[PDB]
Amino acid sequence: GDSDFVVVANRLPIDLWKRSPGGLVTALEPLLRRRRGAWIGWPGIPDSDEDPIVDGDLVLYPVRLSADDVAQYYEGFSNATLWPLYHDVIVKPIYNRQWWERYVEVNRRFAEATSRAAARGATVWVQDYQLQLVPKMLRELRPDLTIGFFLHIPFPPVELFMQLPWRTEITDGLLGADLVGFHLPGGAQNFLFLARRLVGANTSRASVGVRSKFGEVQIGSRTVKVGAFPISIDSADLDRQARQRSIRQRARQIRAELGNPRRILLGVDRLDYTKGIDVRLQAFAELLAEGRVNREDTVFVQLATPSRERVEAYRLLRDDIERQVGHINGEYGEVGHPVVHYLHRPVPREELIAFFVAADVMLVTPLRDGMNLVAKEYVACRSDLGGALVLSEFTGAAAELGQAYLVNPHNLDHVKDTMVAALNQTPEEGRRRMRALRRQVLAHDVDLWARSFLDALASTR
Amino acid sequence: GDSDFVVVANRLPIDLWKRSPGGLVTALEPLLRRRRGAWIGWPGIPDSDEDPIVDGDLVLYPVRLSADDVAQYYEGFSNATLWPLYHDVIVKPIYNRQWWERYVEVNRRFAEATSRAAARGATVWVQDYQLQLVPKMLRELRPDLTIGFFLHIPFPPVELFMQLPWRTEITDGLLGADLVGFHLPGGAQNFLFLARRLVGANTSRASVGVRSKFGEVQIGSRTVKVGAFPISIDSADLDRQARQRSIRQRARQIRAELGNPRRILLGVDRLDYTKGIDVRLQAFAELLAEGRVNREDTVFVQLATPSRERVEAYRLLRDDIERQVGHINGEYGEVGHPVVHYLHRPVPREELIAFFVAADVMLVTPLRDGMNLVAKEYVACRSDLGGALVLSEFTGAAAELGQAYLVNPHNLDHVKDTMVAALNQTPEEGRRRMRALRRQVLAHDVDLWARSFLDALASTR
Amino acid sequence: GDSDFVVVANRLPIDLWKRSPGGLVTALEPLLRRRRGAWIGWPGIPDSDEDPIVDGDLVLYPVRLSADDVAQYYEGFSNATLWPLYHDVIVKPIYNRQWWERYVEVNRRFAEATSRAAARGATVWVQDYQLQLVPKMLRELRPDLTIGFFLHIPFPPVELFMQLPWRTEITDGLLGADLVGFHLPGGAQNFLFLARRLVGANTSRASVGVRSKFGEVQIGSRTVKVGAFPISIDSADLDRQARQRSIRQRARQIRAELGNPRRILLGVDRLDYTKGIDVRLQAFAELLAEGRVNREDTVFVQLATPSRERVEAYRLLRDDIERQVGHINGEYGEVGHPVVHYLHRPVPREELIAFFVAADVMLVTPLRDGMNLVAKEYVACRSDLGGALVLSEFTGAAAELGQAYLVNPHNLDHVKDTMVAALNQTPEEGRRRMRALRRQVLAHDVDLWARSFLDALASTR
Amino acid sequence: GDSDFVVVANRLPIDLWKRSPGGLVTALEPLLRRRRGAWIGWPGIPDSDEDPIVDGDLVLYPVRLSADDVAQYYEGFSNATLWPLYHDVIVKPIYNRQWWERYVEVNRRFAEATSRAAARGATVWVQDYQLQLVPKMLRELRPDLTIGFFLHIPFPPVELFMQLPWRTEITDGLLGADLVGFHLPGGAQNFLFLARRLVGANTSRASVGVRSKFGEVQIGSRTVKVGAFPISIDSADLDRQARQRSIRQRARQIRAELGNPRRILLGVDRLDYTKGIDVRLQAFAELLAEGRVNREDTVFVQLATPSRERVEAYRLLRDDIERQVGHINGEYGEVGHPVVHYLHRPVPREELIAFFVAADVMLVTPLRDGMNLVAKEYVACRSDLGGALVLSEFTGAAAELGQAYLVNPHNLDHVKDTMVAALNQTPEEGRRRMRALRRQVLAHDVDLWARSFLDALASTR
Ligand SMILES: OC[C@H]1O[C@H](O[C@H]2O[C@H](CO)[C@@H](O)[C@H](O)[C@H]2O)[C@H](O)[C@@H](O)[C@@H]1O
Ligand SMILES: OC[C@H]1O[C@H](O[C@H]2O[C@H](CO)[C@@H](O)[C@H](O)[C@H]2O)[C@H](O)[C@@H](O)[C@@H]1O
Ligand SMILES: OC[C@H]1O[C@H](O[C@H]2O[C@H](CO)[C@@H](O)[C@H](O)[C@H]2O)[C@H](O)[C@@H](O)[C@@H]1O
Ligand SMILES: OC[C@H]1O[C@H](O[C@H]2O[C@H](CO)[C@@H](O)[C@H](O)[C@H]2O)[C@H](O)[C@@H](O)[C@@H]1O
Repeated sequence: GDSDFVVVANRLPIDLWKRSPGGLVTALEPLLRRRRGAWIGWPGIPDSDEDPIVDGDLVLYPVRLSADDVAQYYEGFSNATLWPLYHDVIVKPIYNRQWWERYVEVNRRFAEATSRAAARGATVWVQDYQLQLVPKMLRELRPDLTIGFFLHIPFPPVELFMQLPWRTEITDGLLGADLVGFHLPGGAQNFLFLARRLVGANTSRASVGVRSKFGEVQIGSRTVKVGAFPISIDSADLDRQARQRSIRQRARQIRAELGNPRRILLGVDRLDYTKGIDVRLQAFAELLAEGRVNREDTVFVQLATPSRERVEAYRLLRDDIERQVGHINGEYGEVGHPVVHYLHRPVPREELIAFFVAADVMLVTPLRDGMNLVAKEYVACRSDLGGALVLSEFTGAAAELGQAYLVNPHNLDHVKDTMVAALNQTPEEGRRRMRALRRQVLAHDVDLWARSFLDALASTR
Repeated sequence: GDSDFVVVANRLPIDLWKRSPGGLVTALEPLLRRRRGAWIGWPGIPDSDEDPIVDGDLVLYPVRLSADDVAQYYEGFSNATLWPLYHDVIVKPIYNRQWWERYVEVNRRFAEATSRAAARGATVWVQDYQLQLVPKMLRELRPDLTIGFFLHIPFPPVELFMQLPWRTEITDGLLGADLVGFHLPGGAQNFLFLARRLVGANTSRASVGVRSKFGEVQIGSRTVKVGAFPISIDSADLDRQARQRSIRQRARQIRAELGNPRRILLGVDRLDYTKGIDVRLQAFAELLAEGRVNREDTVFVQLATPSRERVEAYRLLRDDIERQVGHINGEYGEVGHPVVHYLHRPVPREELIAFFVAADVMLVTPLRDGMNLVAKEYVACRSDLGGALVLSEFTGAAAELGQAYLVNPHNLDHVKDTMVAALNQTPEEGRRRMRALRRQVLAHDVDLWARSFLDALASTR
Repeated sequence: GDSDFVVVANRLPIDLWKRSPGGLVTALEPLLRRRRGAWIGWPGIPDSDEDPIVDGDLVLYPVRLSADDVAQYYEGFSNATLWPLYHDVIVKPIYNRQWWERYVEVNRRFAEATSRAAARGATVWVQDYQLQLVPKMLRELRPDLTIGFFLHIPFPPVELFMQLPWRTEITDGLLGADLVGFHLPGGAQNFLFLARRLVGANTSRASVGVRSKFGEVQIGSRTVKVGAFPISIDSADLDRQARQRSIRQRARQIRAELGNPRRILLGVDRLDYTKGIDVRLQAFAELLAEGRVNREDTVFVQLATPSRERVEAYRLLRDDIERQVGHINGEYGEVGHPVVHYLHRPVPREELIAFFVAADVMLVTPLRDGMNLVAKEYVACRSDLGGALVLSEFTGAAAELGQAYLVNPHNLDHVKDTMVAALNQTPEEGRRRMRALRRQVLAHDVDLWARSFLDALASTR
Repeated sequence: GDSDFVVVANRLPIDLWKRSPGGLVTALEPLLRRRRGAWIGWPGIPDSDEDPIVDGDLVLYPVRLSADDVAQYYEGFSNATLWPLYHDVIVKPIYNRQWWERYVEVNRRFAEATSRAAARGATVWVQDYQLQLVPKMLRELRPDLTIGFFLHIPFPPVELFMQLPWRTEITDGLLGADLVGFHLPGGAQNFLFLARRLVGANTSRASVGVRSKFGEVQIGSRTVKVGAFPISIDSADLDRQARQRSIRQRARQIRAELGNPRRILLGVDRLDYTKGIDVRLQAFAELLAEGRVNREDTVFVQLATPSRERVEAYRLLRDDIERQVGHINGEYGEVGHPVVHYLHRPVPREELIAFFVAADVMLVTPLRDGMNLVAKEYVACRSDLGGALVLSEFTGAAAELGQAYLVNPHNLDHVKDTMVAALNQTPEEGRRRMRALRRQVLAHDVDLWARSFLDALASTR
């Protein structure tokens, strides 16, 4: 093809069609302004054409997937095998050979579409866990390409990874890249150890740095670079948006509609068993039972975005969370005044920002999360320096946001102590923490992340 | 003893101590004003004395029960064997011989306490399913006594009753009475058939009337009278109470606190699997899904009084209902505005009356209920002629309250159609129904009921 | 059509094709020898033709049903609504309007096929719970016909029947017959009461006799006869078959293959929650635990024929029973010697007869069963007068087989006592019981049953 | 005290009393023959004395534990927190603060008993996961002691270990030792990484060898040695025992009692969710379904020893396995001939050896296991060179027994392929493998293991 920079991701960067706002596709804009750029992905509709679509800024290459393809490659292998395994088997992975076979077939199709788009010697950046076979497949089709891969979810310890019957194929798949990146040094180090243990490759032994001190894996005549690049957001843009009059007005209206509580706790997540929503609710219930939170002036809002309804584990999770909600309100609410407000629906971005602005305590308590950008978004929104972030240690974000109230979500006693502390912090202490968190997040944005990864990738040439 | 009229019931008519208001004990007041009256029952505290307590109006005879006695006789045999069996095995009865043995032992203890209190030739009125052995035991101890028994819960069909391993002992127990009463002719007729089938007694074959046309069972030289006496409330007293300024003010405040909805649906029940609370919630959810109820101006309040927490079936039921609540609000509510308000706690009587006055639609949808006085209380409160009663056919109340919106709770399509009809009735049609229901309930009160039963019992002399 | 006697049943009397042996179709042979006979039913294959098939003896009229028809009318309405409801709601019936609508549509199709076959003034005999609408539909199409209906499963008490949202339609459906028959007087009496309560018809009030003393329901100008006709088997034929050399040789071989136990208990059932298989296993386990049965010389064989695998309740039941089997053997067996042998597969008739001949104790312990012919078959096979029948009271068979060891399956203590008694009976006492049971079963066979029903039906002319 | 060599373990090496045979206590005999030896442990009876008991060979120091102590420290913290966590969270660990507090209290009690027994400068060897706090506690009480600790179960990856709310306390506890040993280099390397990540200690970075190339952790002025020492059995003694006439006679009798099958598969385990018993049964069922194993001449014997009945996860596991057993026999067995024989009971050692000798295929398929000595015992018993070992990769044993048929138990397709391969191996290939496995196991016995650990520990002086 005629593109010298190519992104490969499970989905095209569109909404159903118009270009989706923000995200990676926006972070890359000033590179696409000087490159012949392409994006390979599934357009989100079954059995579409694979005819290229010019976006002026980008050229989009659609990948044809049937509904059955999506069921077995995506909702099957990706979300019911890889997702739970990589997130510390919070639920039991399902090992299914037909899912594997479709995952291979679909990965090859992405590889073919990439080659079609990629000019000679082009730079290719493959995204995330659905496409781990693509780098090797692409190198075999197109040895002229420079190939980067970034994993957005955690890379699990070897003891868990080894469960995968296709462990070697996945590892070889990733080793097809010139650069393999993870959010955290821990993931990079697991990958190095896996390369030694499973594949028998020679690797570097030193600790892996942050955006520096890269590891290496020797594969025959070529070297694979391994690095840690923690993703972030467009901090400045969110900071700006959150100051808008209409957002501030909505935040005040939210508090009014909640009956003007003294304190609002907020959870914002896709409904996933990795997110520790159940832990927040358990902690809140026990605090109310113990009289350590005031049921008359404190309210918890949980906004759950529907996710993966076709996967049974998610339906069961929804059932447990919805039981907790009903239970806590039945026990501690009053007619016309719940202590927990729970919504299971998509939420417009501007409404979410208004909730960040209204919330006195942000509860981000995943059991395991690659990064978690909701924590960083809350921080970027609080230019008033109000609020408080309660953050699980088991997120990538916890490595950068040390000034937050950090918790081990498995330590329920300390989660409860911490929620009380966040709710009752002095104004000055709250400001001190938020000021420090904002300094970090404003300085370490998605632009820094993307430039760091691409600089590392370019250096493999 | 020195009492010529004696009531026998599982509990003494007290709150923990002071005399409990209303109820049977108040209905009997003008008889106790001309009788030497006694009440036999458990005082609600473990291992108490059995020393008589003069209430001036009554003499109370406490029955000593240990916590283990209560666990096996009451929460065991009474509530986990008899209760589910008599209510059409909505949950599976547990047949446990140790529970049976304690039930016999405790029933004998009540019989002994009764004899202690009862003067020669005294009239005795035994209450309800916990004490079905007492009449026979008492007749053996005291053949001089006139003995009535009234069952407050349904009497099941023979096909289900026969499951009970101690079916014959229970039947003989009831046949010790001079008069056996039920709310409905159906129960009386089941009892007659059971007497023929199981005990081989000669009985009458005709239909049993309401407070008339009594059946009979011949037991050797004596005859057992069998009748239907549908219980009611002190209709006039509730009518009066509901007109009080403070009640009306509270009802307005309730509507204000709910955000001034156009329509309020109300459920008021002890949390029991017989009450069909799950059906109301399912119907409401599907109506919202179908857009047939307006989620912006219609709200459902369910007040569940905690019941029998030590019984596993009740804990599981609570879990399912609380899930439904959380689910429906997550799907159709807004932050600061649920469509379902659910409270799991005891509610003061005056607060309940205020809710009756506020509610546009009363949802009384049991799967099976002896009478259900909540339906009649709602009617007695609506002297403004507003409101609407949606009532399950499977209640004793449905035989008298035919002007209500009657439903088969198993027919979910018709339950949904009926809720829409009740919510959207014309003012005139609503008034027509409520006027007719009030005529019935005001005329057929607890006084009429108690006099009818005691007249029938006296006639056995 | 040209048939003056017509049977209507869910399935044609064939195996897939050849005529199925025994059963109703064989009982009717000497009537078909003097009649122009027809049989209407589904041939058991989806979307077949409805072209008549001459069997010389009979003419078969196939009813076309699609796989979807079978799923909603048969496995849906018939087996997941009616079956559990009529058997005392051992599992919760599912009320589904789409199932109902298909049940109506399919019943009409059977009615149309019947009319096609039936000559003018012909006699029609409709079979069982799948076809309860056919009599009314047929009378409307063909008022010239004489119509009988026999229900092979129990008819439930009114309190349970009334749950059915289409209760009135089913009742009207049955009332289309000139004769409605049940195995037992109890079913007939429930039907009479239902006719009065639900339909408001005038009925007889007397007890219903066995093959006599019929009840009646007045429907406008015509009368519906109601009777009890307990089904049986071809007793003489089974008695004869069980004496065959090869059967006796197989029975000895069975005992040899079980390691020559002193005592064999046997269960033979379709795998259904009505059959009380779980109760047998629980009783056997507790007897072994208590050392009241000798684990070294006593063995229990349970032969479960697979049934209704597409219905979830049956899959769950299979799971529980299979757990019990594994558990009991793990606890009381030895390697090479289980105490329970369990087979989940169809069993050839001649193999079943050999098991009847080998078994010292026959365990027939349904929670609820219309008749249960397995009990009568065991009796007919034991012309050696050996063996012992343990029989649930909750079967139609218990009304005729009073000399068996009768048990209330809910009374587990007595089930256990009874199994010990049967296992250890003296030879003389065993013979006394078996001799008496055989006198009853040899005299009251399927021929007597069929003649009695047809005589009653003919008398409605 | 007066002992210069002291073993510390959860239980005293006795049966209830007499000295228990074999095991660690026998491996140490020639050291105790030249040492003043002591053993500290719970005698297995509640609230005993702590008076020392001379065994001539050893002095036993009993630790007093109440039944409540055992419930919270052992069945609670040890078996419901640590056990599932360290075995890759196959079931969800329970984090309970009261269990933790009792675990600390009990560990201190063991430490106090050790100090009481230990002479000045004595060598102390603490055993296993129940006693991980003891080394630090002991060093604080008795800085004069040389302290070794060996973990017999796996040491989990840091991502899982970090869940533990008392992660730091456990790690500090282990760091109190002069030598920390694990079966495998992987465990040692996890420990080193944990020491760096959690405790911030300086450690060695190199790979850890087998009984060599030790790691180190610097703790202030002292160094902690870290090593891998894979445990084994008394190979020669078992080899000798398995040749006994009575054992060989019993093995032949076992095959006779199974109906002389051509092939016997054997599983021998404590009933634990770590052991992968469910996987064996699933594989066997699918092979039978596929006709790849002959149901007429192949039989699977599973001997499950009862374990931890007071822990709910184990009761649920028992239920699932027992269901599988019942199911497979119901589907593929014949009356008098199951395809699966399952026993849930303790088995005498001599009976187990006879089963090893009889078994054609040994199925050792844990999901995760520290070592698994059953695999090595089978090998030591087969001096006839018959048999075949199917072994999970996820055992310590798989690192030494590479000549076995190794399987990933999560790869069910390959487990099935492998069982077929083992069942149908040529005699020569079977012998080749068994000969090689025996060379390893005969050379690497419990004596080599114990000497290696004690040499390493002595070198810390
Ligand atoms: O499953 C697709 C998900 O991808 C994103 O989340 C992952 O990537 C983020 C950015 O690197 C991380 O913050 C996060 O921890 C990862 O799980 C996306 O944000 C999610 O909405 C998607 O569900
Ligand atoms: O279990 C005790 C219950 O007794 C009452 O309810 C029964 O008696 C009422 C009056 O006859 C009926 O209306 C009702 O249908 C019966 O269940 C009491 O009202 C309940 O609160 C108690 O739970
Ligand atoms: O569901 C069809 C079943 O019909 C028969 O069983 C019923 O009819 C028998 C004869 O009247 C009774 O003995 C029995 O109690 C009824 O359930 C048939 O025998 C069964 O195999 C069928 O499952
Ligand atoms: O829970 C106590 C268990 O300890 C032993 O098992 C562990 O130690 C063995 C020897 O090091 C290993 O083979 C094994 O993998 C470990 O789990 C003992 O053998 C078990 O019976 C005990 O359950």
